[PDB]
Order: sequence, then structure tokens, then C-alpha cells
Amino acid sequence: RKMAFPSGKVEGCMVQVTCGTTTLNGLWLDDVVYCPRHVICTSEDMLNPNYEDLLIRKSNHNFLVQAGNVQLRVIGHSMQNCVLKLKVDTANPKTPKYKFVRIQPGQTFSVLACYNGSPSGVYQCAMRPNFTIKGSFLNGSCGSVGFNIDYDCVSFCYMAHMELPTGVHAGTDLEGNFYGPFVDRQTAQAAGTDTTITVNVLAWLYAAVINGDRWFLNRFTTTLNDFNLVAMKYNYEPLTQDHVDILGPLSAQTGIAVLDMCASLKELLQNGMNGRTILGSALLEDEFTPFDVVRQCS
Amino acid sequence: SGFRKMAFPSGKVEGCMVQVTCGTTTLNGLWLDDVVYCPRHVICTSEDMLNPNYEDLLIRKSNHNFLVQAGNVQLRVIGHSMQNCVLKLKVDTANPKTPKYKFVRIQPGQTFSVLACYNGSPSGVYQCAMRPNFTIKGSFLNGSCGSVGFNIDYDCVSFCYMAHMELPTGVHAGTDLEGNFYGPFVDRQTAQAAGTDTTITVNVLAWLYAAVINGDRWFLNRFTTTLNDFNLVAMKYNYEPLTQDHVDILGPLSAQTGIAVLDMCASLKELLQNGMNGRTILGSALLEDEFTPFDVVRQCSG
Ligand code: NA
Repeated sequence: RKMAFPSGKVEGCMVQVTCGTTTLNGLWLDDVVYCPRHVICTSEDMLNPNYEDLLIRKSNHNFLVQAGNVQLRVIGHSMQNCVLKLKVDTANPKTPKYKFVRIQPGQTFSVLACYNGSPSGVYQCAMRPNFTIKGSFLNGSCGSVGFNIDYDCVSFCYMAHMELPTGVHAGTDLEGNFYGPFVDRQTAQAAGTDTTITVNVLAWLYAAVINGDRWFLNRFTTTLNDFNLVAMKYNYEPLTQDHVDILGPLSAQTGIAVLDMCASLKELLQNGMNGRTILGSALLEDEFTPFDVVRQCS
Repeated sequence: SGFRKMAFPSGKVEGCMVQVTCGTTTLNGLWLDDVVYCPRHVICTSEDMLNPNYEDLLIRKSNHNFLVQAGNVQLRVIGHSMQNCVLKLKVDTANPKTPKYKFVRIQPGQTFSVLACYNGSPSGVYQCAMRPNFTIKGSFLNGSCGSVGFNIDYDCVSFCYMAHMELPTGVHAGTDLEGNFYGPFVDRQTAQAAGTDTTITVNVLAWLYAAVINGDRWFLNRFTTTLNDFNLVAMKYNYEPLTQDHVDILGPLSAQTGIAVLDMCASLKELLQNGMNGRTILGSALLEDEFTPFDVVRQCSG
């Protein structure tokens, strides 16, 4: 059971942004509303949008921002990469302590999903190696904002811009930089073949050991290079020395060296589960980071 | 790959979470209007928990024995009473963040979100179902201060669950907000264990309909089954029996897809026999049973 962060601090920041007939979700922090810049495009604009030119043709009156039933008056607009910044005449009184951060594939965060024009659900996820996010099967989302919470500080890391044909979404950080080889233009785009986040699977095996689920431990230890040869065969991400270092705390806590756990994982890949489960699951979980496990399993 | 279930946004409940301390025992309470609800075993020592006599423990308490903290603000308790297994502390301030709310008792198979507290504050939210054996599958639950379960329908929070105990297998058990336990469990540290759990068959069938609606059909077959034959097979896999009520409930999805309910039962029978052979349904390599017909009809009948 993966948990998301409590979403209340972000809920107070979700607003609806309308340009023409397009309405989508924006993030209201102090006196700025952040949203995908493609809100300014028409159907025909998307085929080859000149966003800088389209934006200068736009005026403050072209934007309608609503926080609940209160309209926010737009008093200026600028673009930062693929994110539109709408200066509004009112600072959000619910603005939490926050910062904008960029995460790496394999790292986890919570998504507050908007449906029918307001925040509707929250889930925990990992950014896939192919930079997409496995969201809800429900289509027609008005957008999504991804975040982590550390103490009282919300670290915003993701904003959804598009749905991909496979049921996943793709997006930017809050400075408008895309994650992955995607563009906010109407053009043929597909997620690349995805792979399993190996360092997270190892983190989760450590969680299993901490919770007393040990049947999969074996006496063997492999090498980083021998393991990666097997990992590649099974569409697992290569393990790096950095990953090994990251797992260090869990190795010290459990007494299972990383390359020792890698040999357990190699065997699980090559031979299967043999009718057993781990932490009650018949499948290996790759949406817990090492930091998630350390934090939740002491 | 599992099915991506969403929890309700937890903000409306976060505004109601408070800390309740009795002696050395601190746990989560729910502050609604001028009442704080929490498990009555907050008044127990570790010794008491084997055979607590709650009436005897409570008659000896005064209002000022209860420490209630809402953030860095201390709430003054001005009365207290016990309703079944829940303690109700009247405080001198109505919670200004109280949402529209009601208390409801749910049935096994129903879903709800859980706002989990850890280390003395809300720390995580997840979506779950009340299992057929009346337990909740939680997270790692290392040092939980409690949990509150809820649904949110049109800005009204329906509170349906409060966690009281962790059971040996890592699941938890608890009560409705009137303090009545779900299942045969008691708020006493004595040998009690969850019965064998079973899969929520009607939920799996609703989710298969959601899959067809969203364009997944590889698992359909040309067979049907009688209701009794299906139940004889399903129970061999530890699936819950399907009732005529369940058949009625799936009616709208059958009418939407053109697939008779007992035809979908034949498909489920075949999926249990074959597995998924490396394929997914709605992105999931597992059969999902924590998505109810109500939510499917709502999110897919459109
Ligand atoms: Na080993």
C-alpha cells in the first residue's frame, strides 16, 4: 500500500484557467497562477504553435481565472519555457511554504488530479524511466500537479501537459521544462518502451526484510556488471554505483549488502516467485524509493 | 503493474485532525464542531489493554486529564462521554474548519480513503476497501497514531471508519464513528486474528466492465454461466459469492456494454483459470477488487 502525501496544502492552490473555449487547472501561489502554456492555443494553433507570437497577441482580458466562485483578475502574463505565468491582482492567502524542484525518473511524488474543473483525487506515483506518469484510467482530466511534502514545505515537481495514447501523462516541472522527449505541439508522440525502476525494487525488497518477509534472501552475492546483464534482459533499469550508495542505509539496517540483495533479485527475475508473495504482493513493486522506505520503515 | 486508484483529496479532513493525550498515551482525534472523537483506549495504560474496564477507567477521569492539541493550540475539554468504543470529548471551541459532514456505517466491499497519522500529524492518504473479513489493508503502519476513513461526495465528508487496532498481519481494525466495531474485533489486547480474506467479486466484475467500456476486450469469451455454477467455481478461488443483488447492481454496466452479467462472470471464471498471460487490464497486471460498481457507473456511464 503506497500512500500519497495529504493534499490539503495543494488543494488551496488549485484554480481554473480559461482561454477561449479551453479550461484547465492552474496553480495559484502568491499573486501568480501557473498553467500549461497551451491553454492559449486553438485547435489549429497546436499544429505548429508560435507561442511567443501567440502570447503577445493575447491580452489580460483573454484569461479567466476562477478560484471557487471568485474570479481572479489577470493583470499581466509571461511565459517561462512551457508554463504560462498569469499575474493576478490577489495573492493567494492559502499559499503554503513551497519551492519548485525538478525530480529524476524513478523518483516518487503525489499527484492531485483535477476532474470536472476542481481537485478530485490524489495518488502516489513514480516518474517512469521513460519520463511518463501512470495516472488514472479516467480520461478528460483538467490537469494534475505533482508534489512532495517535507515538514511544512511543499516541493512542487510536476505539472501535466498531455495524455499519451497508452493512458499515461507527460508534463513539465514548475519552471516549464519538459520531463522526457515531448513537446506541447499537436504531433505524433509516444512514450518509449518503459522499464522497471531497479533501485526502487531493491528498496522494496529491503522493506520486506525489515517487515520480516525474508524467504527470497539467498547466500549469494553478484557483481554490478553481472546483475545489469540480467536486468537488461528483463527490461529492468541498469543499477549504478550511485544507486548502491543510496541503498547503503538499508544495507546497514538489515545486514544485507546491496550486491547480496541484487543476487536475490536476479533469482526472482530468472525463476519467478514460485507461488510465494512478498509483502503480500505477487508482483515486485517499483514505486517506493530508497528514501521512501527509510522514512516509512525507520 | 497494479490499477491506479485515487483517494479523495484529504484537505477537508486534515483540518479536523487533532492530538489527544491521556497520561503517556497520545493518538489521533477527529475534531468536528465542539466534539473530539477518538478511540476510547486512549484512557488505557499498556497494562490496562489486556482486560480494560472502560467504565471503571473513565469514571476516574476529569476533563483536565485530557490534553487536546490542534496544532500549537491547546483545546480545553469541558465534558466527556463514551459511546460504544469511541470517546467523545466536548471542547470549549467549535472547529472553524469543520466541513459539511455525516457519519455512515459501511459494508464489506465498500471503498473509502484513509488519512493516516504518523508521529503525531496527518502523514499519508490512501484508497482502500473494507475487506470481507472486516479488516483494512493499511501501509507499513510502523508507529501509526491512528487513521480516519471517509468518502467525499459533493463537498460533504462522510466519515465511515476510525482505526483502533493493528492486527498481527499488519492490517487494522476499527469502528464507525458511533464506536461500533466492524467485524468481531474488540479494543482489547488479546488474541484475535482476521479470518481468511476473500476477493470482492462484485467489485472485480464492475472493474472488468470499466475495462470493456474503456476499450479492453481481450479477456471476453463466448460462454455464459448460471449464477450457481459461477459461485461454485468462484469460491474455489476464495472469491466472495455473487448475489442477485450484485447481479442487479451490475445491470447498468451490462446494459451499457451489451455484455450480460453472467457472460462477464464466465469471463472472470476464465481469467481465474488462465491468469493474464503477461497482459494488463486497465494498466493492471492484477484483478482489482477495490473499485465499486457505484464508482464505475459514475465515472464510466458518461
Ligand atoms: Na543473496
